[PDB]
Amino acid sequence: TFLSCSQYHKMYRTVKAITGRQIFQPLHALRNAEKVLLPGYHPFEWQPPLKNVSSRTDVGIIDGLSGLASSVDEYPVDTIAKRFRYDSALVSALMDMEEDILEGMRSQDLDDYLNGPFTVVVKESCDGMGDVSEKHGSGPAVPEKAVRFSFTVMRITIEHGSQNVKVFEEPKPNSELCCKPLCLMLADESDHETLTAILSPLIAEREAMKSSELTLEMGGIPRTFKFIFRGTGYDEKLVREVEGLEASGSVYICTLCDTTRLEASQNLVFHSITRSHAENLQRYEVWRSNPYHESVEELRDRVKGVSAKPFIETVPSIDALHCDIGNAAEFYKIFQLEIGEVYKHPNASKEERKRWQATLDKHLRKRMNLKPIMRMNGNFARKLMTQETVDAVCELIPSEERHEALRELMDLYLKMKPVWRSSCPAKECPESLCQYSFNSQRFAELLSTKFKYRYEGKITNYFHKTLAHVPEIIERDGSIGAWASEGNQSGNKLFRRFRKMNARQSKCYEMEDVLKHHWLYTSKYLQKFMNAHNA
Amino acid sequence: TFLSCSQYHKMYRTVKAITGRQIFQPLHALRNAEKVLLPGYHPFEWQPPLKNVSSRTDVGIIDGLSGLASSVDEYPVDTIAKRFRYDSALVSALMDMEEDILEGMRSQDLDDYLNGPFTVVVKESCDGMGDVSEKHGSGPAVPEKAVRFSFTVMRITIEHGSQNVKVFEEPKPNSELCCKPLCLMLADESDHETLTAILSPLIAEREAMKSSELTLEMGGIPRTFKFIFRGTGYDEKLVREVEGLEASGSVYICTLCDTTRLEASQNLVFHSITRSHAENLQRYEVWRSNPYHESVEELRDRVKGVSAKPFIETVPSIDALHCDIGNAAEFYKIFQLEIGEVYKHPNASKEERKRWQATLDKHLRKRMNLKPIMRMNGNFARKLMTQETVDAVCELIPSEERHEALRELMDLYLKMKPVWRSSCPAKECPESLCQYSFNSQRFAELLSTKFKYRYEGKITNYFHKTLAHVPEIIERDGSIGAWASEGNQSGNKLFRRFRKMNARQSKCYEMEDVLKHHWLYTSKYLQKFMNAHNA
DNA sequence: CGGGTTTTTGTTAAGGGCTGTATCACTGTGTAAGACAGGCCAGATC
DNA sequence: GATCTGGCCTGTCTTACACAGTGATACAGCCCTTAACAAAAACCCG
DNA sequence: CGGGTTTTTGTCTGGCTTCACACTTGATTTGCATCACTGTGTAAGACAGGCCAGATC
DNA sequence: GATCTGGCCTGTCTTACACAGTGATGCAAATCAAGTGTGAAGCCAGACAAAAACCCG
Ligand SMILES: [Ca+2]
Ligand SMILES: [Ca+2]
Ligand SMILES: [Ca+2]
Ligand SMILES: [Ca+2]
Ligand SMILES: [Zn+2]
Ligand SMILES: [Zn+2]
Repeated sequence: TFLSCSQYHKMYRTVKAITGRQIFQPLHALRNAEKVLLPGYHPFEWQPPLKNVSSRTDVGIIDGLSGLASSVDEYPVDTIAKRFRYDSALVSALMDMEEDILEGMRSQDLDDYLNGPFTVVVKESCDGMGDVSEKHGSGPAVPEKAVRFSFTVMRITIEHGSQNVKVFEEPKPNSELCCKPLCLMLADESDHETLTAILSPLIAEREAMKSSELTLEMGGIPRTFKFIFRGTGYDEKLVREVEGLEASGSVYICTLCDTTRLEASQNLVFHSITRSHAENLQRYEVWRSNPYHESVEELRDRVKGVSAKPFIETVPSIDALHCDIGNAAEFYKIFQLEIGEVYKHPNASKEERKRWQATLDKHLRKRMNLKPIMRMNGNFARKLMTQETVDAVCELIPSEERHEALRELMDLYLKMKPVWRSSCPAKECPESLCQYSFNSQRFAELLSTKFKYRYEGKITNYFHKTLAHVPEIIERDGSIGAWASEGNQSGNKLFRRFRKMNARQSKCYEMEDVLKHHWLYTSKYLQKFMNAHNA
Repeated sequence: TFLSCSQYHKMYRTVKAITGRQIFQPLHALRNAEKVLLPGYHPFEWQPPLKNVSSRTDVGIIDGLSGLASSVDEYPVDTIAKRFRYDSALVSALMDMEEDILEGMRSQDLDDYLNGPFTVVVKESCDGMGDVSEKHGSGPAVPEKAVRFSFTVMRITIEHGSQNVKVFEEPKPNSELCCKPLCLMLADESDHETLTAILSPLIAEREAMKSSELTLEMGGIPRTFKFIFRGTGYDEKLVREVEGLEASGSVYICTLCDTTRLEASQNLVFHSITRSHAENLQRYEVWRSNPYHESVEELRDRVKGVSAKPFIETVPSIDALHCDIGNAAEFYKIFQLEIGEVYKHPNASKEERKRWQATLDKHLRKRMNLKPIMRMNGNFARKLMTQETVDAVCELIPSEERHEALRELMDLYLKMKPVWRSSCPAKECPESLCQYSFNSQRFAELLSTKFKYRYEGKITNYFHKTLAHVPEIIERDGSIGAWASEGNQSGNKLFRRFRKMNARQSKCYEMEDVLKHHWLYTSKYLQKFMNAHNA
């Protein structure tokens, strides 16, 4: 309930004074009871020991700069960052769901006196949250950004007998309160130097603890764990910045295959995900050495766009949220243009377009109760992509050809959305799952012909993604929308709320408190209570 | 505790689910007990019936605009305003403190079943609190102001037998929890037209209920109330504007007497109070009519600087908060002046001055660690009026005579301050009061002799108020601290809080809700619970 | 009113774990009108 | 054209406009053992 | 391993309490669901035409 | 002088960067208002007699 400290004291003391009894507990008896949910309280043993990692088990908050020498003689740094160690945070994530994993193995008809080598499957995400300042006193504010690195326990399993049996899955994967924060900093997502400085220790630990066994007593017997990390919450901009690729508006578009933007337009859907991470490392090495002595052009053509040392590891996937939003904006543009009726007469001035936009806005508002926006909301997208909107727009297009065109377009888009939309299309919507190939293919066919006036050259990349990489990702990784960033993006409001109402205003502790509160919020043994009214 | 209407529901359902038996009441049963405290719930009748005031007893939150016709053909008015009536607010303010007045009646050895002609003393106040907006869209350069008109009950007195008795007195008058709001609006405090248009009905009701009696049952049997209204919580700018004088830069300074600065600076302290409200009004009349057929330059002098129609009967008296802050900044500037020792070499330019300021601020931050601030706050003002800091600056400054000429002046100021800083100095410091004559005339003589290089012409206003009036205003009214605006001012913060934790986002309920919550907060039948742990 | 019951009352003392307020370090900014006073001056008038 | 101004331009000086709220830390009471000596309003038959 | 020796059991009839279980039909609290409303144009970066200033022939 | 070209300059298009939370109204479903006559249950009153952890063998 985002209460402060003094407020809680007021409520407690007055309840006690009135009703005689003592329902709520005092403060010190609350600190001494939260010290059991932050990291670095439990005992744990790595084996074999972790290279380059300390062995102590008393590591709570630690400084994000990781001991970066900051004097007037070196590269100036002026950021703030706080973080948990990876291993301690991970063991706390485990000891905050001991009860759930026990209930799981019980329901699955197993023995609780079992300490088989469970395998965890984690999801990692990192999205900037710029413009989180506010005016202090009475005046303006300064545009300072921020970045938060966080993960999510997603699927715990165990190989009993001969096959693996699933013991725990997340109910709502990309929810607002099951992405647990791990590090946060007041930096920018493009200040590559500072970003790498802060995220180098975390990636070092994440690589180190990938060939070991963690041991800790899990309610009685001691139990062992392996790990499998799958970084997916990265949006297109990040995944295109860190992993090594060039900027966003390149000629090489898809971060999974390697085809020129033009070449995507000729052949739409027959490609194959062909971009690992070690491949990016060796390609950057080729770019650096240049063993064949080619000019910059032929070189960049050979290495397929990569021109920087891949700094992090990231699996190739589709950020469902931004993908849907981009498709929606794409359809908005095609509606504007179709009001333009430019397929007959092209290349108008940059006033007819403004007129088309304004009349489209007024019309759709007065017919569907939709106020005009530019920064498109996901809600705005869901409200726009409705067959009713197509029917309301079709009056402003003269001919039946455009009628049937827009009709078929929206119909196929809504027959393809559920596949990459649901959280497990393997069972929840298998019909579109088995139709998706033919569906997307005919969609592409009528997109090339009926609209060649627009998609004859440049085709925006998200279309290529939605068209030629969704079936393979499905077959590879089960769900799609499960591994999305929306599980994190919603945390921005929590960040701002905490920073406003729970902090100490020192720019140094001022992140310890925010991170601690976020961790506490996102626990599970602490929500099993707030969900009590479900008897 | 500034909870919401849904967070409270969270707390309620979780407590009820955990401990079985409910400990917090539901929401509907909270609102049904909310109604019994908002104004407009009880019967009450006037004797004689108030002319121009309705007779109903079920008026809640009335639109402040007072049915102001706002059609494009008329004056464009766009502010928002909400209010109570005045009687329906006084009634509730009395009937919540029913128990606290009956207890006083008991303690003062009086037959409980008494229904004498009670008399209430009500202090009225008003002060603009601009810069309330927020750049929710992250776009700066958009200000907005607000105004709150509020009152306070301060003494309830009955005339038993031969004399009167203090059935009730206020513990801490100028605090933020015993000043009740009455109306509020979104308009610049100097937008004279809108201000009058909104505040006229209140003065109508106030002048109506000044020659009547309110009959109302008070704990069983009925009792009769009559009122007295003293308007005192007005800063300098308001009392200068609404009472109809020339602005603060005038040659005429004192809102209580009629003397020009170039005359009070010579006749130091022998004045009185001779500027009432009816005198002010008839003087505006003789201005407007101009019966003597005399030019403007001497007419202005004849009417002692009145040039507008005053529309609020307000009693004149020195404020406390702003007076102390003014004196503080005043002798801070005299410190900065004494750095340059300009008495020896005069007429320096405006760069030596900035250097003097920088030196003073740095020396003070090194010695007494007084932070640097542009807009002085009462905390700073108290921090700077110390013998320690004047001794530090005295050790910075070169010469010696300045040591006497500043330290003795400062200790005179400190010997003077409490008789007005206090809250009931009629008996708390009944010695400094009787010495105030000497204690102030010595200040006067020394400012006239060892500092006449500044105070030969222009003397600031507050240094005239403190000098000439307070030893008479004490005998006139009583306290000088209790009749101050510290209370309402402190309330300002609360506004913003409620505004973005309790509001329905309609710009027409965003003031209903704020007013209602502020009312509930500032009750007394509620704080009687939050003070349980004490008793 | 009172000596001795009638059921109690400090109290005051030797040290120790639990509670409940009082601090502690630490941050938010240079304005916006209005009145009066000289100084400069650029056309007014003899 | 000299000598005047009132018109304008600066050019200061006055009053307003935020420091109170956050988590952590630090002390002061405040119950807990016996224990005896004194102390104590309340009241009966004296 | 065992018999006999403890902390603690099955039931003996019976007399004095609380508690519920019915079925009675409306007068109420309590729990969710829903309602109207209220935030602004990018900001870096890749690529392509087209002038045109200035090199060449 | 004629002609190609590299550099500058716009101009276009790609990914990005904020809307859930506020009080209130309104149905809809459990809950109680006093009703009464019966279980029915329990409290065990020491006593008499057997069930499972422990000294003497
Ligand atoms: Ca992003
Ligand atoms: Ca984002
Ligand atoms: Ca003011
Ligand atoms: Ca104020
Ligand atoms: Zn691709
Ligand atoms: Zn005066």
